[PDB]
Amino acid sequence: IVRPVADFSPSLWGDQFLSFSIKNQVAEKYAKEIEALKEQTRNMLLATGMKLADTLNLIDTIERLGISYHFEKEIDDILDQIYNQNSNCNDLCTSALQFRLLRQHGFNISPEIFSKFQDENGKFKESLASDVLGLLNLYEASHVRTHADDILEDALAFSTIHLESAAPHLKSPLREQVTHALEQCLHKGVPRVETRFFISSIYDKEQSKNNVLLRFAKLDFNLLQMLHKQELAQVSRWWKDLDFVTTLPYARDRVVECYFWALGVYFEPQYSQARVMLVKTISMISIVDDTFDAYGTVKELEAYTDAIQRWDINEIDRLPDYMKISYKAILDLYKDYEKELSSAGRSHIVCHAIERMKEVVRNYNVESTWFIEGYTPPVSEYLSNALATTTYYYLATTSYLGMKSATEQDFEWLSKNPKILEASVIICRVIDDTATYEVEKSRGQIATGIECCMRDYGISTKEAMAKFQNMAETAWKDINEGLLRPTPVSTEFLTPILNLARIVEVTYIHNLDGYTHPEKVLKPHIINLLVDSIKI
Ligand SMILES: O=S(=O)(O)C[C@@H](O)CN1CCOCC1
Ligand SMILES: [Mg+2]
Ligand SMILES: [Mg+2]
Repeated sequence: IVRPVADFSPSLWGDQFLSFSIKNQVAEKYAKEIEALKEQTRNMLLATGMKLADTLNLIDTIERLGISYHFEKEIDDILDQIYNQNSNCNDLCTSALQFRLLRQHGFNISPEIFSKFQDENGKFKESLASDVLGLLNLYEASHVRTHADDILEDALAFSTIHLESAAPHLKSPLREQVTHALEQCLHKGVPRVETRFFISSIYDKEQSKNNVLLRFAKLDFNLLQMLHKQELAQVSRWWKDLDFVTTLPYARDRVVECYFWALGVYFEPQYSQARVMLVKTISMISIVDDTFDAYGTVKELEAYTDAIQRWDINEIDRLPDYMKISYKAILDLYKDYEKELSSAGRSHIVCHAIERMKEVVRNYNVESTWFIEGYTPPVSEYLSNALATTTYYYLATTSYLGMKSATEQDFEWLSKNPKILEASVIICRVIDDTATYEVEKSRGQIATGIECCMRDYGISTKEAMAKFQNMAETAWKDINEGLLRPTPVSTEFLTPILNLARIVEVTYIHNLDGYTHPEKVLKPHIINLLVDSIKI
């Protein structure tokens, strides 16, 4: 058997993450000061007699600074009061911010708040084009709409054209904030990534910045970063002790990038165990993906797929040696998970992720069959297989394993493929298909998403790309609607699904596969989040 020649770029990180020794004196010093700053900030939030605009701006700043996870109760209380008081009497910047913050927190505020800013036709009043702060907040708000918000249909185009026009003449850091927002809106960004940018490039440079908030944000970011580096060290050692870099050299070596993905799903300290479990799964399924895509023969992949369905160490002998390596590692990893969850009495929940993994692998094998047979399915059939091969049903399920509050009912809800999950999966599918269409076409993949779309509807590549873009827009509206109260499960179990969608947007920004080629996009994020501390 002649295997195809390897082509993936090596890990660009070497061993620079393998050993991190926390400075406990510095960590304890940061924690002690943060306790004081946290209380000062709580008192700011609880201050009586604040105007609506000031209250919304304070909450917005605390959220962008990445320290709002300390104040979930306080912020919820305040937004709930604002939601139920229904003050519709403010300028564009306050109205748009009010709308965004409430919707992001699940409060279903009416989009009629924008009617006063529009003419008879429902188009935004062009007289608003000289209000830059209003336009910026309208821009950010436009990204949180649902299918019930067609009154905002014009908001993105309107805010964008006039922000672009205004930008070159704006003072700093407002200019940089506007320019950044046009590249990456807040709602669809990865939270730590946007937080790092906001602290260092914007708030640190604001003449009017609150010094207590800025110091709090910097110390908290850097303290959490120490935990993340410990986790990544622990994960780097685990990966090193598996040595797939040598024994499975056909596979993408990307455990740092996998860690960045897990960090995007949740960054908070209470999700430490969850992050570490999640990154191990992402790493391991990536090995399997490359095994199906770029090494295994038809016959091997069949045996591998069946072995995964039976999930039994007895089955290793049916596999070639190189497949024995990944197969044992997979079984062992899930045994690791079981032991890791044993003292909490949550071992039994591991079966949910295992069943999702089997699903991914069945559909990997279908994809391989289609490729060999030269089959181009209709779009409906394509999606019935290719949605699971995003791994996103699987990763969302995995994200719950380490979450201490996840119950059987939460897994049961997820198992039914709820709308918000389906939407996140679709976003991953269509954005990846758009970014990778050309290269996969070159590699002979006749069953690529765009190709299936072209043949099915009888339309150009351009038109198919556009249809896929529409599917993504529909899915984002479904995600936003999925966050609205009453939620079917606690919001805590929705945010990982939202964040998986965000990771798609961030990783394939500018229509490129950032996981396979991390140099352009992921490398700067990894450096900013996991290498460089924020200077104080
Ligand atoms: O080819 S897709 O299925 O469109 C995208 C997936 O390959 C992404 N991997 C990267 C690492 O996490 C698991 C999935
Ligand atoms: Mg693949
Ligand atoms: Mg692909």
